Amino acid sequence: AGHMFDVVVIGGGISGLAAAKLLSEYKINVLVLEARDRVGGRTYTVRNEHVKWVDVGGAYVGPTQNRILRLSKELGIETYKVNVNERLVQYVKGKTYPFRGAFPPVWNPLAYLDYNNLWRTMDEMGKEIPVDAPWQARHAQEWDKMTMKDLIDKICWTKTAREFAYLFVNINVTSEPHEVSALWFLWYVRQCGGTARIFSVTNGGQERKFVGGSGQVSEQIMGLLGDKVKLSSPVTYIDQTDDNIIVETLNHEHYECKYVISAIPPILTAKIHFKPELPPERNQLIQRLPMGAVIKCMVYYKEAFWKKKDYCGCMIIEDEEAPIAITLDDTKPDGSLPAIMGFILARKADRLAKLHKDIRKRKICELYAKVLGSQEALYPVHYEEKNWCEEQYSGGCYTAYFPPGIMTQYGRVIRQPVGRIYFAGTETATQWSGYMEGAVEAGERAAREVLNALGKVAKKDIWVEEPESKDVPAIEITHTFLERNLPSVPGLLKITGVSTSVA
Amino acid sequence: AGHMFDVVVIGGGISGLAAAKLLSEYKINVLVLEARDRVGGRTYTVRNEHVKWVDVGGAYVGPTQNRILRLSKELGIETYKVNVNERLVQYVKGKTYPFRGAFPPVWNPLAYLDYNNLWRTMDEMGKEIPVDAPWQARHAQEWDKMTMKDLIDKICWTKTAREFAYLFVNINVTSEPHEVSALWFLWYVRQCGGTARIFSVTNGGQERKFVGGSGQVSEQIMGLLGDKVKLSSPVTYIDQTDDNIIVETLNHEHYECKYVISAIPPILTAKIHFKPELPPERNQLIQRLPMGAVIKCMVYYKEAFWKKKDYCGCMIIEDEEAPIAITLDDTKPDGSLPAIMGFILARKADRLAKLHKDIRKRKICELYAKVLGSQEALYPVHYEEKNWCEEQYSGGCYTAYFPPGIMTQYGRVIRQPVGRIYFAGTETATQWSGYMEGAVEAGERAAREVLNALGKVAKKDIWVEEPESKDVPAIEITHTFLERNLPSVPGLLKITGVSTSVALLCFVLYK
Ligand SMILES: *[C]C1=C([C])[C]=C2C(=[C]1)N([C][C]([O])[C]([O])[C]([O])[C]OP([O])(=O)OP([O])(=O)O[C][C]1O[C](N3[C]=NC4=C3N=[C]N=C4[N])[C]([O])[C]1[O])C1=NC(=O)[N]C(=O)C1=N2C#C[C]N([C])[C][C][C]OC1=[C][C]=C(Cl)[C]=C1Cl
Ligand SMILES: *[C]C1=C([C])[C]=C2C(=[C]1)N([C][C]([O])[C]([O])[C]([O])[C]OP([O])(=O)OP([O])(=O)O[C][C]1O[C](N3[C]=NC4=C3N=[C]N=C4[N])[C]([O])[C]1[O])C1=NC(=O)[N]C(=O)C1=N2C#C[C]N([C])[C][C][C]OC1=[C][C]=C(Cl)[C]=C1Cl
Repeated sequence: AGHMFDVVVIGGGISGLAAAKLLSEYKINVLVLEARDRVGGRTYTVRNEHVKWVDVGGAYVGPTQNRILRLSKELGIETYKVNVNERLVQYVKGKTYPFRGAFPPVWNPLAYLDYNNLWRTMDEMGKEIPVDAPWQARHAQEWDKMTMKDLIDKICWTKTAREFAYLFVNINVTSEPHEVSALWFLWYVRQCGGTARIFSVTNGGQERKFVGGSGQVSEQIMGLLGDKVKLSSPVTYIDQTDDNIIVETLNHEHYECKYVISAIPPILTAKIHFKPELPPERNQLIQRLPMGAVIKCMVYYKEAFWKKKDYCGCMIIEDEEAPIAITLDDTKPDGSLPAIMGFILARKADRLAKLHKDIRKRKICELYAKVLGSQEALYPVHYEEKNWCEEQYSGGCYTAYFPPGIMTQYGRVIRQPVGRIYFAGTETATQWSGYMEGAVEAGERAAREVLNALGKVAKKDIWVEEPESKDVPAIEITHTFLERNLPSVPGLLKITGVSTSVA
Repeated sequence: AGHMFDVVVIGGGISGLAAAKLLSEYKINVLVLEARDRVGGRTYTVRNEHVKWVDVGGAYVGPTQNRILRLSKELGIETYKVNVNERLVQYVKGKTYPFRGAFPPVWNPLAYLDYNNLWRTMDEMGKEIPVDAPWQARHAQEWDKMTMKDLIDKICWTKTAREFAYLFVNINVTSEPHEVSALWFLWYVRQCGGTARIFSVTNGGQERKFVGGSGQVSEQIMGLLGDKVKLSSPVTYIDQTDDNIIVETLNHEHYECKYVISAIPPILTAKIHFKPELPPERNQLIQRLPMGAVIKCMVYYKEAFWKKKDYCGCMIIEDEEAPIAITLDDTKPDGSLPAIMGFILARKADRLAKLHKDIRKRKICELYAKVLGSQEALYPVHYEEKNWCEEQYSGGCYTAYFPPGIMTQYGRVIRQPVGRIYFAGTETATQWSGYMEGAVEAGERAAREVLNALGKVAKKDIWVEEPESKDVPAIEITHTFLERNLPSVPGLLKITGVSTSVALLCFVLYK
């Protein structure tokens, strides 16, 4: 039944459990309330005979995501490289264009320069931002007033390199470039390791998945806690005016504790009614950090027909109409159950959600067909999907995004405690915020904060550096001499003394 | 005790009660749950001996706000004109500049053109937007991707007319021009009756207040319901999968009903846990409609010293440092308790809130001093303030604002019902959304929707036009011939660029 504990953790997510774990290891009586009838939250592994196991939520891990990898291993969970042996393909206006490498290739000289200048510039601006304190950047104020679009259109002279920029935004933040803050975005990418890493599959965060499903990490870490993790128990009230903190749920349950760690998305923090009304700053901020929109879709075929054309599941579709933006081969390691994973992002997310499951499915197939070639794409065996906009206790999926003007006003708070209530959740991470590893950073960070508050941990050993995973080495990023110096579209015209004319 | 009712209304605000009222008048067993220990919500009249009565929240009403005026009167509440007999003043870079009229005057020719072009253009674009469906406008998609700043900087050539535009945004939406959607804003202003009305005091929505406090409207309409309005009962759960809708609060209470009307701010809708998880669209939208930031501040003096200089309380301060943006004479009708009402908006809101009450107060006085003149401004008798960012069950104050890209994606839902749950709240109004009158539009609209769902009201008589208040006539808006035609800064260059070809082409051929 409902009793008294030392620390009560709201959130059965990775970040939640991570904290719960660490806390138990310090022999602390911690309780963990989860609202869903399951655990893992934004990470969710669906199991049925048609697919065995599938990460319908969080799934990919990579090179610098040491924190998650470590915890993953400790829990006895394996990683498996994502298939990229074949060719990648870019679908632009006309048709499909095979290619190999990080980003697709651009052959128009001007575009090429603009395109390159883009990525390079975004990273240049990024270096100027404090990973742990975006709002502290030099040009911090000027930038946060600018929409990622504004910025993109201010540095892209090629309609090509520009639309591409947009997509990049869609793919990494599940939102439109005009919906988010340039300042924030620049940070998000930087906080992950620059454009290169955040996008690469061969050496990026999309390098590999978990054998058995990323979901397992939460499931596992729950078994180690067992008794101390109440499911279907949505926290709904936190009263911390007394010597003991009160915490009642929606099950009508009641629990008291000495400290609280919130391991749920900032925006969802509002599902809770706080006794001493939270401070303006927080109160105000908790209503400005929206969850992006995405529908993860896996289409299963009886055979990886794309391999027959030296094409790996990966496709980068740039075409208004098309439902999916990017895709990947989600076939199993043992070649079992070939399938293709694709994403429906931002604007498209809501648009396609207006259709019937079947129709949507079709649309997707019809697409994969044209992009690839063989109509073998029109005859799927099974189809699994997940629209995270529906989820009440998640809001959306690739974390929350900061809109224009918010980062530089109420941002300084995300991780700041509100008297005995500490904050976790990947949204408060510093490295890979938004990703699973990001969740861990926080889950633990918050945990240690509370431990320090109990005298068990020094104010120093609260923020701990992670040992580079020897199983997934952090191969440095090769930055070509050309890339480092090739002029920008404007740069080329300033070299060719071209600005004194009427084009 | 917690029983069964026909309709349960979440929200003891004006829009809430309005609905509750209308529903009772149709002999419907309706219940109204309010989270605060009081009623009126964003409208709140503070009472103490030092000020008798003061609207520390919503307060002004005007010419086209017929809905609120009507309900106000019916409840036996009077209105009193806002003082503007004296001179208004604009505080710019240098010092104070007296003036009379709607907007302050701009004397630099170019500025004047740009400045004028501004307002006119905002209204032109507005006319193109469907009051009841912003997202339906022609250039709807192009605009909603553009920040009100983006737009302002794209049509203002004068650093002057531009900074002014910003302020206008701050004052009307309690947010920064770069935080909100140009599309949305343009609508907000249009939905109120264009720039002219939304800002004017002499014939605008700031024409007059309620004698006794706007708060009274809710308080009153509560007495008519009495028993059927539970205070300190924050709704926390809504289960509507059964034949009867379940609704539990935070008091541990439980109520069942046939229909629900949500009369609370969109963003605050999330304080509730819904049984059948709301649809993506709504779910998604409910996390994108933030409440602006403002701190209403009244400073009381023993004498309206500003009247001694032919200055009425009104001041329009344009200067980064200065705490208050705009002010008004908040003295009482009978000259009793002279005082000045000022606002601390957007960025400034949070900044000043970091100070100690006393310090803030000082800063404000020090300002009023310089702006006006006499140091009599440094010796206040009493000071009352309210920072609405603090409020848990309100979020902020001049309603919610739509950020870039949201209106054209999830906007189409604000008023749309989610199975037996209908939506009220001023944020869903069509006329004066954000204002008290706006609240009423909705409160009733939603009410009728539910009545119609009960067969008591036709699908037609659901959206009812309001009879123009004969006590506060809707005087039309005079649009000068000059204003209607004077060229824009670009326009003047386009015209001159041709006066040049004409003068030099005519003369040269001659010699
Ligand atoms: C959704 C999603 C998707 C779809 C995908 C993905 C994701 C997502 N991710 C992310 C993750 O998942 C996250 O971050 C995590 O999970 C987080 O965690 P946390 O922090 O812990 O949180 P959560 O989970 O949310 O949880 C919470 C919890 O709690 C609860 N609650 C609430 N409220 C409440 C509660 N309880 C009580 N009470 C109350 N009130 C809930 O319910 C829960 O449980 C990810 N991540 C990572 O790491 N990875 C991955 O993979 C992922 N995924 C993704 C990504 C993507 N990216 C970005 C992009 C991609 C790209 O791709 C590419 C590239 C290149 C080329 Cl060429 C191609 C392609 Cl395709
Ligand atoms: C805050 C604010 C202020 C400060 C001011 C003002 C305002 C405000 N306003 C607004 C109003 O107030 C509003 O809109 C209303 O009130 C709304 O209503 P409704 O819709 O009903 O809502 P509410 O109230 O919020 O309520 C809700 C309720 O519910 C509850 N809850 C929540 N949640 C929950 C609950 N319960 C249970 N459960 C749950 N969950 C709450 O608590 C509540 O109770 C206004 N309006 C009008 O009409 N008027 C006025 O006056 C106002 N005010 C303002 C305005 C301003 N404007 C815009 C601008 C100004 C300008 O000025 C000038 C001009 C010219 C010259 Cl030369 C100078 C100057 Cl200074």
